[PDB]
Amino acid sequence: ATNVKAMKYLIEHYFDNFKVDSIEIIGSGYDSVAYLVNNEYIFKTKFSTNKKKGYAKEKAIYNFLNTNLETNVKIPNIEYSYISDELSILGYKEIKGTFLTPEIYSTMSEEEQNLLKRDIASFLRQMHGLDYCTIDNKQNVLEEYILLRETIYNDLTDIEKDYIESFMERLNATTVFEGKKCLCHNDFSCNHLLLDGNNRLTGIIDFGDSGIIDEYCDFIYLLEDSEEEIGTNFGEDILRMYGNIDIEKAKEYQDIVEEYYPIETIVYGIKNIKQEFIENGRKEIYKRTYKD
Ligand SMILES: CN[C@@H]1[C@@H](O)[C@@H](O[C@@H]2[C@@H](O)[C@H](O[C@H]3O[C@H]([C@@H](C)NC)CC[C@H]3N)[C@@H](N)C[C@H]2N)OC[C@]1(C)O
Ligand SMILES: Nc1nc2c(ncn2[C@@H]2O[C@H](COP(=O)(O)OP(=O)(O)O)[C@@H](O)[C@H]2O)c(=O)[nH]1
Ligand SMILES: [Cl-]
Ligand SMILES: [Mg+2]
Repeated sequence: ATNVKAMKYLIEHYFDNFKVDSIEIIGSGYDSVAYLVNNEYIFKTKFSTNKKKGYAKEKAIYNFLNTNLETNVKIPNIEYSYISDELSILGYKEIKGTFLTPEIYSTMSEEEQNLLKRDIASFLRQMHGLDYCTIDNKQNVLEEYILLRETIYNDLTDIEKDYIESFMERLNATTVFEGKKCLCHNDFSCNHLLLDGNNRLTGIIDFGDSGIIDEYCDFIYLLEDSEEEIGTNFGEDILRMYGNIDIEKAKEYQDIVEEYYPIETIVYGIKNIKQEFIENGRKEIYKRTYKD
């Protein structure tokens, strides 16, 4: 009840004639909280964070996409924004629908599933085809590795160090970063995909990590085999509908990103001074090392 009151205050303070009649927490990330306001608006908010210029880019991307996409699929359209080092708020009309989940997918008929895959391939084809906020993942990883070496690397165990070095060797030998670059959503998982009443794709949210990056990026979660995502076959079928893309390299890219995840988690802990993340990522290295 306290969070909500503070945020109600801040919204009314920064957005003058805006009156909050109702407000509830509708979701969060580790660094942010989203509120549903007057059963009509989403307000995404974040306080003093690592990515100081963060909601600025996300806003620029919504504006660029709302200008240049021709699609029936809805994405946030920013009506309110306040951006500062200490606090950032984006407001838009709530995109209505039901988030895609494995459970829901499994109730869909084969035809419904096909239409959804087609809708997704279609959206991605259009977004990736836009004449275009660069992101270089290889370079980012190298910089993160340098940060590790400068901070906690020497205190890690041999098993941990070997996991990291083995990954860096793979990163150095892969060719998966040498392909097409385009504007990608870059966090394209089923918890960001909204379905209408006929199980068709009706909206997509959270372009907060979006940028000009490897084309393979937008298939990483579609290809993921986990309890949260639909499955590898879902991503394969979409890749086939999308067309003109090397499927084996897309899978290599996903597999490399998945291998990086524990390390990414450690790095997040270091940068944000959150020991819990350092510990979790290290423990995940052991779990993966002993999986057979
Ligand atoms: C763009 N940043 C993404 C971040 O948003 C976050 O992405 C999540 C990603 O973390 C999540 O998958 C991770 O976590 C899954 C599980 C532990 N989630 C609770 C298992 C697979 C593992 N890759 C996906 N199912 C959904 C996806 N939106 O994690 C990876 C990342 C590179 O940091
Ligand atoms: N239905 C719906 N839920 C939304 C919308 N925007 C945000 N959410 C919810 O609140 C979260 C918003 O956080 P998000 O945009 O993904 O920013 P993040 O912190 O970068 O992950 C989502 O996971 C959804 O649960 C929207 O327009 N429609
Ligand atoms: Cl630790
Ligand atoms: Mg999100």
